[PDB]
Amino acid sequence: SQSIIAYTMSLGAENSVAYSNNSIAIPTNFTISVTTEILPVSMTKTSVDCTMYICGDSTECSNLLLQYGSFCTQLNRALTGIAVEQDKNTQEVFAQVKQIYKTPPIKDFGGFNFSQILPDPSKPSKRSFIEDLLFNKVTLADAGFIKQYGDCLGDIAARDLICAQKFNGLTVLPPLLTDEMIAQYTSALLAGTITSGWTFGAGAALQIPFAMQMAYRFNGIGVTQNVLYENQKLIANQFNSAIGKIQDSLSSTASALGKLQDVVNQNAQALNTLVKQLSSNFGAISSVLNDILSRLDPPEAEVQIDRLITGRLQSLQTYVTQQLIRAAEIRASANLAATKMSECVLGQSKRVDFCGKGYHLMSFPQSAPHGVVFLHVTYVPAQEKNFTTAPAICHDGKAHFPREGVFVSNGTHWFVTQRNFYEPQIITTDNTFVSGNCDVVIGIVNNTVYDPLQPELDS
Amino acid sequence: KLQDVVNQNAQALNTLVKQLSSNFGAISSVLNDILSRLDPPEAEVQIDRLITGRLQSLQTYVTQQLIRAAEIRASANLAATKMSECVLGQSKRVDFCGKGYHLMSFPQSAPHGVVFLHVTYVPAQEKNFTTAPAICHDGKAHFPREGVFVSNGTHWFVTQRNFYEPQIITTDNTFVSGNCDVVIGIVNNTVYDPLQPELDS
Amino acid sequence: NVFQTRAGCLIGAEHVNNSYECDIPIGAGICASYQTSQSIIAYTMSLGAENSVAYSNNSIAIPTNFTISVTTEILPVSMTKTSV
Ligand SMILES: *[C@@H]1O[C@H](CO)[C@@H](O[C@@H]2O[C@H](CO)[C@@H](O)[C@H](O)[C@H]2NC(C)=O)[C@H](O)[C@H]1NC(C)=O
Ligand SMILES: *[C@@H]1O[C@H](CO)[C@@H](O[C@@H]2O[C@H](CO)[C@@H](O)[C@H](O)[C@H]2NC(C)=O)[C@H](O)[C@H]1NC(C)=O
Ligand SMILES: *[C@@H]1O[C@H](CO)[C@@H](O[C@@H]2O[C@H](CO)[C@@H](O)[C@H](O)[C@H]2NC(C)=O)[C@H](O)[C@H]1NC(C)=O
Ligand SMILES: *[C@@H]1O[C@H](CO)[C@@H](O[C@@H]2O[C@H](CO)[C@@H](O)[C@H](O)[C@H]2NC(C)=O)[C@H](O)[C@H]1NC(C)=O
Ligand SMILES: *[C@@H]1O[C@H](CO)[C@@H](O[C@@H]2O[C@H](CO)[C@@H](O)[C@H](O)[C@H]2NC(C)=O)[C@H](O)[C@H]1NC(C)=O
Ligand SMILES: *[C@@H]1O[C@H](CO)[C@@H](O[C@@H]2O[C@H](CO)[C@@H](O)[C@H](O)[C@H]2NC(C)=O)[C@H](O)[C@H]1NC(C)=O
Ligand SMILES: *[C@@H]1O[C@H](CO)[C@@H](O)[C@H](O)[C@H]1NC(C)=O
Ligand SMILES: *[C@@H]1O[C@H](CO)[C@@H](O)[C@H](O)[C@H]1NC(C)=O
Ligand SMILES: *[C@@H]1O[C@H](CO)[C@@H](O)[C@H](O)[C@H]1NC(C)=O
Ligand SMILES: *[C@@H]1O[C@H](CO)[C@@H](O)[C@H](O)[C@H]1NC(C)=O
Ligand SMILES: *[C@@H]1O[C@H](CO)[C@@H](O)[C@H](O)[C@H]1NC(C)=O
Repeated sequence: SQSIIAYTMSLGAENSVAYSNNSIAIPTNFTISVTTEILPVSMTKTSVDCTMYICGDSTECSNLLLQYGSFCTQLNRALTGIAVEQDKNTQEVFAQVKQIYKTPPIKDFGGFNFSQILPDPSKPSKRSFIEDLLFNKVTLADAGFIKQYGDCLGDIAARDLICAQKFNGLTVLPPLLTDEMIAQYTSALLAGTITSGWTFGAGAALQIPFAMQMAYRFNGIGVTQNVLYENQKLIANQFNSAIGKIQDSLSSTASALGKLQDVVNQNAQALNTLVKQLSSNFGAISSVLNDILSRLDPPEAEVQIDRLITGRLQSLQTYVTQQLIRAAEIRASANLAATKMSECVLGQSKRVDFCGKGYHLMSFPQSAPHGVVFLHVTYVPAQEKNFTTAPAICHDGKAHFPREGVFVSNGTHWFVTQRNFYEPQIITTDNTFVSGNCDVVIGIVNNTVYDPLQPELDS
Repeated sequence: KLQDVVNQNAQALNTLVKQLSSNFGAISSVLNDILSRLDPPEAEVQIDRLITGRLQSLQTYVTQQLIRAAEIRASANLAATKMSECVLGQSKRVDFCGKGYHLMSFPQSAPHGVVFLHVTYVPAQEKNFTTAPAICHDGKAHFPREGVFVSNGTHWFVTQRNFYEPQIITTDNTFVSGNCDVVIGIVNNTVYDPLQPELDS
Repeated sequence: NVFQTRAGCLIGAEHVNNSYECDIPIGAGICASYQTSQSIIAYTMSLGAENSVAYSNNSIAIPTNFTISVTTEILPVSMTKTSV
């Protein structure tokens, strides 16, 4: 009884924010959420042989293609320009630092578990458990870029894509940086983020306790660092559970990496299509170059072969154009990944939703096939409560404004607390500064401002 | 990087001139050789092969330029962003102006581009310092308003993170939050009170 | 002088254990250079000098001195305007 249904697309659950001049909502509790953002860095490096692709194993045809001249050279000049920048895209993202950092053998992070994001020497290539998942959820070509001629010759796999591309002159150039090395760049960038904080991107790596690192990344998002060490046991548990949810997200759902799988698919589809382009007749009597040479004289073959050359060359010009446009898209995502490597992983991004939803703390790079996966640690307010608020306070007749934080009331007494976490404090002259009077500020209320020096005068 | 902009633009124009020596399947690449030999009926067959190739050559060049212009525009939008956020302002973005904490940037005109001179704050000489998250004076945890807690092996000092300027730990430097039964790694240290000597008078 | 790399069989380059900065990029983590009796050498690309950060709960490194570094970043703005 299942059928196709047609519905108006929902915009999401509608939420009505209750708004009033005297109301504010401050989170009393929060959650540490690790969000997975996945960006393509590099794309498949392809070197096409345009003498081989157009004229297969043919002297008569190749002599005709040489009349076309620079066409074969200018296509490879653009494909090489891609192959160079794809190694440059990977160079700009994964290596921002000259030094390779490693975590010390003794691990005390303050409860934070990083064994999932840290490399595992047990594997043949040193990689994190997540980078092992990232490599297993993206299907690539055969292991290694060396495919023997006898492997294709001795056994012909029925409809084998990679051999057929190579016998047509389509070669996949290996990236300059192996996945084993990329895992060691992400390891160096992660080991510096863990041990040295954000200081390793602006200079020499300066070790700081990861607790103090968390404390000073709360000062960046506007949360007083005292919130950390009170919740440190919880913040480490909320974080370690969030990393544990990255496993269940990657392992169960294999479509999270589809952005990077699309990079492999489009590169394979474009090469596979380029092989299918050879079955087109181009207006010639046959698409086969050997059928024309075995039938028509060179005068009658040149007419037919030049139709094949023009089409097979335009097919390469189409492919190279598809690659240059796609390489500009991958480079834009690589420049974005290189920006999210610097400003997000290496530093702490003040940019809202640049590292994803929530106030960002630090990001963890993870090597993925033809790309990078940033694990973004974000500060998300969890439990909130409405609180009667006021812009200022009238004590002696002078308006008091918070140096940091807001004025809130629980219905009886007015308290001062920071915006992004609820930590009610007695309103004092150290918390609030004196500006102007009470005849101006709109919504101002009357409240006693405690003076820490007042009890000292009682003695 | 800017020489490549001049080279690729010159190479693409120079290649486009070399594109004219291609026969395109026609008997000759020269347009005057065909007109001086074949009748218009036999020339149109040969010339249309040259036109189709020379036009596809321009369509190839224009495509190379549109793709390259989109790359230069992306670098120009990046340069216009580094002109505003870096030169005109002070970039909080890490390694957006280059390595080091950025102060100001100096634009310099270069051929077909711009050269930003980025003034960055780079920590030079560093020293290990025994640190603690908080301090126990009367039994209430003290946290720095700005900076860190450090020790030279005897006395605990408070100083900012990005430069070493040790200061006596005081109630003006540190704020009172919570107690000492929670914070992990907290130590015991006396927090000086600037008001305390005023009560001695 | 025949050597096997991860990118493929490499003939004419000598295998050198010393990992240096990448000079002529090859692929599959291999780079080449022309050095010393001078011949082409084939070496595994070095990732940079390995630095081990000493890390502990009770340790921090604060710079006592600093340097003002002016770095030169060079970006293309405009390209040659061509009217064909
Ligand atoms: C981080 O979490 C992992 C996974 O829970 C911990 O590794 C486990 O260690 C226990 C023994 O303590 C083993 O019984 C499990 O089989 C291990 N699991 C895996 C997948 O390796 C690791 O010890 C934790 N690290 C810290 C510092 O807490
Ligand atoms: C704030 O929320 C966190 C959960 O995000 C609470 O921590 C959980 O508390 C429940 C009930 O005690 C436990 O069963 C969970 O195991 C805790 N999880 C973690 C990560 O520790 C925390 O107690 C809440 N705090 C307040 C003050 O409400
Ligand atoms: C709102 O907060 C104020 C201040 O914490 C509460 O007033 C205090 O109530 C406790 C008893 O629960 C007394 O011991 C304190 O002495 C009171 N304040 C002072 C300064 O003496 C008030 O009860 C709270 N109201 C609500 C509805 O929670
Ligand atoms: C806060 O206190 C001020 C001062 O007592 C209040 O302003 C007075 O309001 C009354 C009654 O209308 C007048 O007779 C006075 O002339 C006002 N005095 C001043 C100094 O302005 C103000 O109304 C109080 N606000 C609240 C919300 O209690
Ligand atoms: C660490 O710093 C403290 C404080 O500066 C040093 O203690 C002082 O030592 C000087 C002599 O060098 C005395 O005149 C001061 O009176 C001491 N402090 C106070 C508050 O009296 C301590 O010697 C330093 N330790 C090291 C190893 O450098
Ligand atoms: C800092 O001072 C506190 C308080 O004197 C110390 O805590 C005491 O530890 C002793 C010895 O085990 C106990 O008998 C007390 O019950 C503790 N008192 C309190 C108030 O907790 C603490 O050990 C000191 N820390 C350091 C590093 O010296
Ligand atoms: C502000 O809030 C008060 C209640 O506290 C309400 O009576 C008033 O209408 C609101 N608007 C103005 C004008 O302040
Ligand atoms: C705050 O007021 C709004 C008014 O709609 C209400 O929905 C909300 O539940 C209140 N606060 C909480 C935390 O319930
Ligand atoms: C700090 O300790 C590390 C431990 O390896 C040491 O290498 C370093 O030299 C020490 N500090 C300085 C400035 O020497
Ligand atoms: C280089 O490494 C190989 C393999 O371990 C070894 O056989 C050779 O002796 C080494 N040469 C040098 C110069 O150490
Ligand atoms: C913290 O540092 C102390 C030395 O100051 C060390 O004994 C302890 O093992 C470290 N780890 C913990 C659990 O604090």
